[PDB]
Amino acid sequence: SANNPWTGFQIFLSPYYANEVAAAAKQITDPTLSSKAASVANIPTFTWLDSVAKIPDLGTYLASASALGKSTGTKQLVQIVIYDLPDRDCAAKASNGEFSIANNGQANYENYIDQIVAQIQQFPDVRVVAVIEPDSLANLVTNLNVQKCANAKTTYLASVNYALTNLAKVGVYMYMDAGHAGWLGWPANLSPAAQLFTQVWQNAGKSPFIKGLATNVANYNALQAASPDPITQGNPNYDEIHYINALAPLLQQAGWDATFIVDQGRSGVQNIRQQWGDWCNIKGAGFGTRPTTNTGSQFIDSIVWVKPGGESCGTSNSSSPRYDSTCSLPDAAQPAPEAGTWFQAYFQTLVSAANPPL
Ligand SMILES: *[C@@H]1O[C@H](CO)[C@@H](O[C@@H]2O[C@H](CO)[C@@H](O[C@H]3O[C@H](CO)[C@@H](O)[C@H](O)[C@@H]3O)[C@H](O)[C@H]2NC(C)=O)[C@H](O)[C@H]1NC(C)=O
Ligand SMILES: OC[C@H]1O[C@@H](O[C@H]2[C@H](O)[C@@H](O)[C@H](O)O[C@@H]2CO)[C@H](O)[C@@H](O)[C@@H]1O
Ligand SMILES: OC[C@H]1O[C@@H](O)[C@H](O)[C@@H](O)[C@@H]1O
Repeated sequence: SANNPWTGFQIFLSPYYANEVAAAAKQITDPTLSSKAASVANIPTFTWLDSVAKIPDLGTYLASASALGKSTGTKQLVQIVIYDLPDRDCAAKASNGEFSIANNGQANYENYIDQIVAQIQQFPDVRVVAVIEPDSLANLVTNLNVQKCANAKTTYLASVNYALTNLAKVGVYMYMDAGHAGWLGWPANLSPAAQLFTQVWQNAGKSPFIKGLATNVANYNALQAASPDPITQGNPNYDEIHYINALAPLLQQAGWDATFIVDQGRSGVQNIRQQWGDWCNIKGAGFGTRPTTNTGSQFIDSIVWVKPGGESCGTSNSSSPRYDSTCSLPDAAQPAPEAGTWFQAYFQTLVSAANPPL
């Protein structure tokens, strides 16, 4: 649309991902590969506010971005993920979320939002783009027969509404997570998804700051594939562009001129999954298309790197309390460390298999 959040702004690079990458690159032995790995710290990515413990980090990024903009004559933009719902990841075998519905989880989540808003409010010369709650609303389209999801539904909707309503008050541009082509892009899922997202947008007052939806977050789908990945058989929407081209008109019909962002951070290598639903640490993944507003789609504001490649999606250790068995499938790189922690061998392959090359 007319207002693409990224136009006219310089993205603030994550110093934390930058710190992870710098430490990772010096351990890569081939000198040509190590220098390519180091350059990954210059590629814009999203900061995951996966716990209240991450909020102080957010505050430093806003203030730093503000100072960098003044030092360079630029307007700065900070990219974040809101990812702390109570009973988070309701359909997963295991979740790392710190809040539970049964222990005032919604109230604790709303205080988490309040703390984030209180940071953002202090730095009005820094633009913020937020992805809202990966692995939440999508579960409420297709996974209502999972008891935890049925039991989480009202809390997910209330908590996401609180996030949208209150982040809008400080001018945050927001994209609700909307799964990916293999999740909500099945033709039969497009209408229930649109109905849910539209109800969410309406409950939050149709704020213009609610730009639309984020897709492929932490996944591996192509934006545009010349040949469908065999995992996609039965779904004519075999890539993200097909999914977005199908869903967007349903949102527009409701009066929401929605736009989209698409994660491509681990999409450089296609045809690496046995089944489409295999999501954990998929072996052989490569860094994908670099972030850009040159998307070639009327509906897509930016290609982005939301999931930071190299941070594990979960342990393959079946004895860990956080073990998700998806992370031990044959197509999951193993052994793998606990979710969020650095997975050095995975990062090195992401670098080696990057497409376009680094
Ligand atoms: C795979 O899963 C296990 C994690 O649940 C882990 O085994 C456990 O590792 C911890 C850390 O060594 C041990 O807990 C220790 O905690 C205190 C430290 O303050 C020590 O004083 C205790 O002696 C205790 O050892 C657990 O005992 C241990 N549990 C078992 C059954 O072995 C494995 O290490 C994990 N393996 C990998 C590769 O990740
Ligand atoms: O896309 C990353 C995201 O996947 C989640 O699992 C989805 C999966 O993407 C989808 O293909 C399948 O159809 O449904 C599952 C949920 O049942 C996963 O739970 C997340 O941890 C992950 O971030
Ligand atoms: O989105 C960020 C923008 O929000 C506006 O309210 C501020 O006045 C601008 O300085 C800032 O660049």
